[PDB]
Amino acid sequence: IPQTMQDLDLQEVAGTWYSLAMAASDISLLDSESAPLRVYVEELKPTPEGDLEILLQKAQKKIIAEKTESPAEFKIDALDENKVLVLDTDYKNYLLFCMENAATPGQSLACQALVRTQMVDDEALEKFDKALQPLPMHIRLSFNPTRMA
Amino acid sequence: IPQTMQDLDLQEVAGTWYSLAMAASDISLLDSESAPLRVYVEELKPTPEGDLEILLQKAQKKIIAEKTESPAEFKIDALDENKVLVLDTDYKNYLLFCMENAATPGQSLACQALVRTQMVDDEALEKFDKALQPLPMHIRLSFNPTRMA
Repeated sequence: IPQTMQDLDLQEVAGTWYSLAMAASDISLLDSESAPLRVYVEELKPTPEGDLEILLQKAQKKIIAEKTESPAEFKIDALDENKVLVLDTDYKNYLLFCMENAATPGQSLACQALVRTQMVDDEALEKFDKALQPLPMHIRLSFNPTRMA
Repeated sequence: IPQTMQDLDLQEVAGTWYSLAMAASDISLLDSESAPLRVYVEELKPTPEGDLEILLQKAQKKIIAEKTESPAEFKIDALDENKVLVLDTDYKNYLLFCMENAATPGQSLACQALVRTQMVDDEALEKFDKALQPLPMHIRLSFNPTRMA
């Protein structure tokens, strides 16, 4: 399991994001545009309470991630996953997160690199690959954010 | 455009191989088991003349790669590709190659890491990623060689 960010300022992740890259432990989770975890993030909507709404494109999808005692871990109930982990962000340019089913990570771990603009950002990708370096990924995809936007 | 091995001893690549990892410039080339370049190498069969027969599983497939003046470049007429390039090998453990359509690389470049045993070999994977590092890949897959075998 990836380590989560210390000192996440949750309200600062608000607004528009684009999915630049995705990676997963199981090829089947990401392998076509209709694969279960091929979801493209369009907005992060933190709530006054400290929870995190995630709006996605597949068709639109709305996932609410409920806060926990760890500022960077959230609970969900969607996509056959139950946890969202924020690995790292600088709020203004890139954000890295993963989703897993905490009771079966090896069939469920899927991570993304999100960016604030429709540009490919090679530094965000380097940070994404370093984050994934010890994780057991079998598919990694990178996108031109323009296409889905 | 990846560079090819100097001093390829072609006859030494003969015999059984397994596809450990695949990567491609276009996601669609590799994205399902029925993707055009999702082909699993089972044997490399060099010919007396210096050409290179490649046996693959999708269903079996036989590709004959014809020699050129470059010992590590071959010509093919299959999978909508026309060139096979041997990037690096040590004959006894791992081999890296790419196929491309020399007239449209960005839509066709697909590379693999092959291994001699049904084991995951993390060093062959590191060499494969290093070979890929400046190439424009958008999908990378890695396999347990046991499965297809």
